[PDB]
Amino acid sequence: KNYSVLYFQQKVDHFGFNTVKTFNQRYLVADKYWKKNGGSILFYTGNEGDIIWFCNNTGFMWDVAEELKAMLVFAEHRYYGESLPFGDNSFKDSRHLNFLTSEQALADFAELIKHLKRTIPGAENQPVIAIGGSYGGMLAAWFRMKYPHMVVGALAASAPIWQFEDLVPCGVFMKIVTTDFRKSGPHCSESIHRSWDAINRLSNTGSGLQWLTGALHLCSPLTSQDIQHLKDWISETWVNLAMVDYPYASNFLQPLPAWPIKVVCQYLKNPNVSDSLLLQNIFQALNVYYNYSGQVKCLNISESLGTLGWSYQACTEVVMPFCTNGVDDMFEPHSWNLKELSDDCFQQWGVRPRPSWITTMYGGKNISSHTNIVFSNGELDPWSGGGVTKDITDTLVAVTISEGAHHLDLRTKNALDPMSVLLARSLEVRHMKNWIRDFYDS
Amino acid sequence: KNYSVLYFQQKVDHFGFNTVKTFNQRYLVADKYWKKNGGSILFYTGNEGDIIWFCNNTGFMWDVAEELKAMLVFAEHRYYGESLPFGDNSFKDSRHLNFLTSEQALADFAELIKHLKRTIPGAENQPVIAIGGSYGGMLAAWFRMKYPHMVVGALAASAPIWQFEDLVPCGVFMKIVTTDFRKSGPHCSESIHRSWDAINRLSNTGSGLQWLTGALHLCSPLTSQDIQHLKDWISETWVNLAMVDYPYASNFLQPLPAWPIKVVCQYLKNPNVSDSLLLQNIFQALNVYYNYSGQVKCLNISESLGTLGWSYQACTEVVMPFCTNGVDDMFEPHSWNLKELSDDCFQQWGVRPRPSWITTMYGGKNISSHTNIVFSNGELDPWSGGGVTKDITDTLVAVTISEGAHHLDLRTKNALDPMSVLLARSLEVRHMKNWIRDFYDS
Ligand SMILES: *[C@@H]1O[C@H](CO)[C@@H](O[C@@H]2O[C@H](CO)[C@@H](O)[C@H](O)[C@H]2NC(C)=O)[C@H](O)[C@H]1NC(C)=O
Ligand SMILES: *[C@@H]1O[C@H](CO)[C@@H](O[C@@H]2O[C@H](CO)[C@@H](O)[C@H](O)[C@H]2NC(C)=O)[C@H](O)[C@H]1NC(C)=O
Ligand SMILES: *[C@@H]1O[C@H](CO)[C@@H](O)[C@H](O)[C@H]1NC(C)=O
Ligand SMILES: *[C@@H]1O[C@H](CO)[C@@H](O)[C@H](O)[C@H]1NC(C)=O
Ligand SMILES: *[C@@H]1O[C@H](CO)[C@@H](O)[C@H](O)[C@H]1NC(C)=O
Ligand SMILES: *[C@@H]1O[C@H](CO)[C@@H](O)[C@H](O)[C@H]1NC(C)=O
Ligand SMILES: *[C@@H]1O[C@H](CO)[C@@H](O)[C@H](O)[C@H]1NC(C)=O
Ligand SMILES: *[C@@H]1O[C@H](CO)[C@@H](O)[C@H](O)[C@H]1NC(C)=O
Ligand SMILES: *[C@@H]1O[C@H](CO)[C@@H](O)[C@H](O)[C@H]1NC(C)=O
Ligand SMILES: *[C@@H]1O[C@H](CO)[C@@H](O)[C@H](O)[C@H]1NC(C)=O
Repeated sequence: KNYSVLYFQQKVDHFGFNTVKTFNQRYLVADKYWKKNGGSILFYTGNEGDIIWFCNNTGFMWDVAEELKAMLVFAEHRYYGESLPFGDNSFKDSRHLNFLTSEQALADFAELIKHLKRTIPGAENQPVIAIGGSYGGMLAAWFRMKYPHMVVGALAASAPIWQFEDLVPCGVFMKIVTTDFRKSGPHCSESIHRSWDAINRLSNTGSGLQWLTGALHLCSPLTSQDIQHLKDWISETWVNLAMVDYPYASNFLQPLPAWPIKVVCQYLKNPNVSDSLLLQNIFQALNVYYNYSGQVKCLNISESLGTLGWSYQACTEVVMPFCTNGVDDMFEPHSWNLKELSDDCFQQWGVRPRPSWITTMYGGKNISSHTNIVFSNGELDPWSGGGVTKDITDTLVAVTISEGAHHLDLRTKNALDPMSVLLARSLEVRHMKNWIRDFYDS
Repeated sequence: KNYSVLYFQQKVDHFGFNTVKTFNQRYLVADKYWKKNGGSILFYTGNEGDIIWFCNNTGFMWDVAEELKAMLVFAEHRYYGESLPFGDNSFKDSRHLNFLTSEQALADFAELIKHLKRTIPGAENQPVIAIGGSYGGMLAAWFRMKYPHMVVGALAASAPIWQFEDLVPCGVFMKIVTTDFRKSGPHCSESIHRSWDAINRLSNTGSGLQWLTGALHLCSPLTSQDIQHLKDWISETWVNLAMVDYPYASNFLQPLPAWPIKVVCQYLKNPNVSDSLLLQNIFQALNVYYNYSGQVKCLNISESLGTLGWSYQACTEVVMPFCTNGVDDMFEPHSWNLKELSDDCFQQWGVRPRPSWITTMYGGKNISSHTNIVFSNGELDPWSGGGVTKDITDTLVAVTISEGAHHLDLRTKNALDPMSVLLARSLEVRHMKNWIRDFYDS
């Protein structure tokens, strides 16, 4: 429904006394259904984008507001949306971006909760539950781990809190992406697997380069220096699809039908095919993701401040090891190269990744002492490879959604939602209301 | 006995990527009694001074090493001893002192534990227990709260983790100091209480100012501009004595006998006294603290890098509210003035205190979710006013030492140790071995 757009003055640096500069962090408040009379606060720990986007898309929060008689708070992450510490200069240099860390964001969330309990009459002694998806989920989980005095519990939806170092294998994500295509149709993964070598052949002559350009209906003519970028963009497509493999039609990044992988896997399916015919089928598949509603005239393989911030973060703290092997996946082999990644990070930002940091700060797998965190994960979501899929304790629990892609549980109810989601969404509220009840009884 | 002096390269900034500068943090290792064969690591979270000083004085650690078959680690706090990030320049400006926070110190401790488990063969899968006294105690407790993946538990000895904001009354510390003198002899507190007004009278004339100088055997002649400093120094004496009111003779800051308050309270005791005679008795009392072994010719009321660092910290994060009222204490009234304190901090360092910070970071009183922390406190220790004196849970436990001044429990055994200490020191090991056992059985 409707909310109020609010601003709160925040220190730029919570970890140092030298800078005294402030900035306004944007946040949203939805108060209908909230009962001052023994209710609760559902706090979304904002991630890598505009807070309105997360507000507009986390349906489960609005869907569960009345039942939990809650106030909804959506807190924007510093350096995203309108919550820029140095305004336009925020991405200027390594000096200006120094304050973009997960610790600074968690510290903003504590200051903001402090402010709401102080400001809103009735809030002062109410329980607050942290909710988040993807990095927002990692943030929500870490917020209960470090600030248990601020939040009673956390719902960490598709939060890959273990996608680091040697915790999980670098192959897993792409292995799951492959599994999605294989289980979505006969000879689908096999078709994609064979496609790379076929693109490589055609990349050899200028005539083949011209043919490829037309077959794929590209905007610009392919040169031989473009071939690695072309394959990267196609790989990026299959990846995207695995995260958006929803039980119903959707318009998140692109207009897409129900079970989009099943729809693309229809164009592949025939094994007895020529390399020329195989790439025509590949196009048809690309066409469903990029042009499902006649949206484009040609496919442009080339492709902002939200990606800039994420890039900085991926270059500093959030260093997730990724690789493909062509054996456990349908992709060409690519190893995880920390050294190479480090040098590109220094070139763009003038900073170097700390690949062990997150593990030293947030604990890695060693988190048994914590309580009240429900980790939900979809079976289709490649991100589940780096998440928690089995219960750590009676209070640190895992919830799997078979037929669930990237955090389906946080979406607005559809009709097409399998039992696995509704059943999980209910287990979520079950746990949330057990945290509120336990808080009020102490 | 004997230890090894070691150094470990540490990042200057753990909370930012802009600075890449490093420094060597000093640490000590005692390995006799340590069994690679299912033992433990007793880690002292270094506080506001030289690590050797803490090593030389935390007897309980060496006394319990064999029983817990442990390696002793003494980690120096950044900006103290030889662990200076910018060497001689470390205290230069507000820019250079930016990195002196409790979070940075806790982050150094995590990096150092990581290094020992990586470096020392056998350490890798052993349990580590954080030990600390005073601020070291606050640090040890906070280290289990934030890094439970690094330490199994903590022994927080005389750690005033609640000496902030409105958590406790600003009067408490000085109320306890008063109680120590009152219970240590008839008319002792009454004598000190009356002394202030008597010093004020004599401060009026130059003849009285001269008399006072001789009666107190001062080094420099008292002027009227010195009177507030004189009273401050005498107040500082009674304070010191309450923290060092030990059951046996000691030479920590000054050569002192057993129960030094009882010894000073002998010189007061007579109520039926003149103001002139009262100040002669006050001197006799000052004489036991400053000259018990003929150490000085005169008492110098005027009085370093360890105080500088502590001053910075007390000006930034560790902002503990203090006051005297003359009703619940034996002192002249002085209110807690945050505004005044803030301006003096800006004048000396160019920084302003954040009086609510520690509470937002470490949780204040709201710490029930944490586990395995034993808070010991002495009954005489004025610092116990801001500490934990009753059990929060079965695992967050309080231990009181009647006849115990400032962290008596951490000292080397004497013979003169009351049952209350030995009984508490044993309950400490009881809990410590329950954390090691539980770790090994999982
Ligand atoms: C995107 O989808 C639409 C419709 O499927 C395509 O638009 C067609 O354009 C062709 C040639 O330019 C015309 O003959 C027709 O007007 C369109 N067909 C239909 C059925 O509407 C468009 O070319 C698609 N594919 C790509 C790669 O852009
Ligand atoms: C500190 O203690 C000693 C001993 O109690 C004092 O030294 C005395 O000095 C006086 C005068 O200067 C001499 O007559 C004697 O040599 C000392 N007496 C004894 C018993 O040794 C000293 O003055 C004390 N008090 C102060 C305030 O300094
Ligand atoms: C949010 O959705 C509303 C309508 O539901 C729309 O006006 C707006 O464009 C959306 N904003 C974002 C950032 O998605
Ligand atoms: C591929 O070819 C062979 C024989 O020509 C056949 O046995 C098999 O069923 C074929 N499959 C498809 C999907 O065409
Ligand atoms: C492709 O997309 C980018 C990104 O906005 C744009 O700047 C570029 O000019 C585009 N070219 C074509 C032919 O679509
Ligand atoms: C942390 O967990 C891991 C694997 O989950 C285990 O092997 C390890 O030894 C645990 N704890 C410590 C303190 O080393
Ligand atoms: C530590 O004690 C030893 C002897 O036990 C001594 O040589 C040294 O002066 C002491 N150092 C400190 C800093 O107290
Ligand atoms: C103080 O004086 C009175 C009478 O002169 C007496 O009752 C009381 O015991 C005295 N106490 C001391 C310690 O001199
Ligand atoms: C008093 O102590 C200080 C601190 O070291 C010193 O600088 C000063 O000159 C001293 N004066 C006397 C008379 O003791
Ligand atoms: C924190 O503890 C205090 C006093 O110890 C209590 O009144 C308070 O409401 C507690 N928790 C919250 C979340 O407000």
